[PDB]
Amino acid sequence: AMVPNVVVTGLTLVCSSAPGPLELDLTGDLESFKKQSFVLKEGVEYRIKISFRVNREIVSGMKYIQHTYRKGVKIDKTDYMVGSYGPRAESYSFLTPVEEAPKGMLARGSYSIKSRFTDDDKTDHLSWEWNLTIKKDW
Repeated sequence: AMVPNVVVTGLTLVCSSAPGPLELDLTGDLESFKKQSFVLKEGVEYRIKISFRVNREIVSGMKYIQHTYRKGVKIDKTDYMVGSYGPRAESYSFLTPVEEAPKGMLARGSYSIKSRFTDDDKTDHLSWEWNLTIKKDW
């Protein structure tokens, strides 16, 4: 502090067919997201974008982890290797591969995501929880 070396600042669902913005400001109140949700139309393509800042020194083996739950039941875990980053003025962005929202009536509904940004020292750069609601339409 009071400027940390690593600051995780945002999550964006990058989705060209979405009618509005799908952004979590991660510098604010993280708890607020648990009673909120991003709506995605079933079957649409999107990426998850993590925005973060490195301010003073090199960090190795940065890693993004998402655990997906449905009705409080864990259904999946995915780990994404972000890499080694040096300090820079401009924020960095990490994009996951393109994936598709679930599709079909049985796969619709609400999902919760537990996200974590870490490194090879297992530093908790940020941990947060957010929701996805899969719908027939926007």
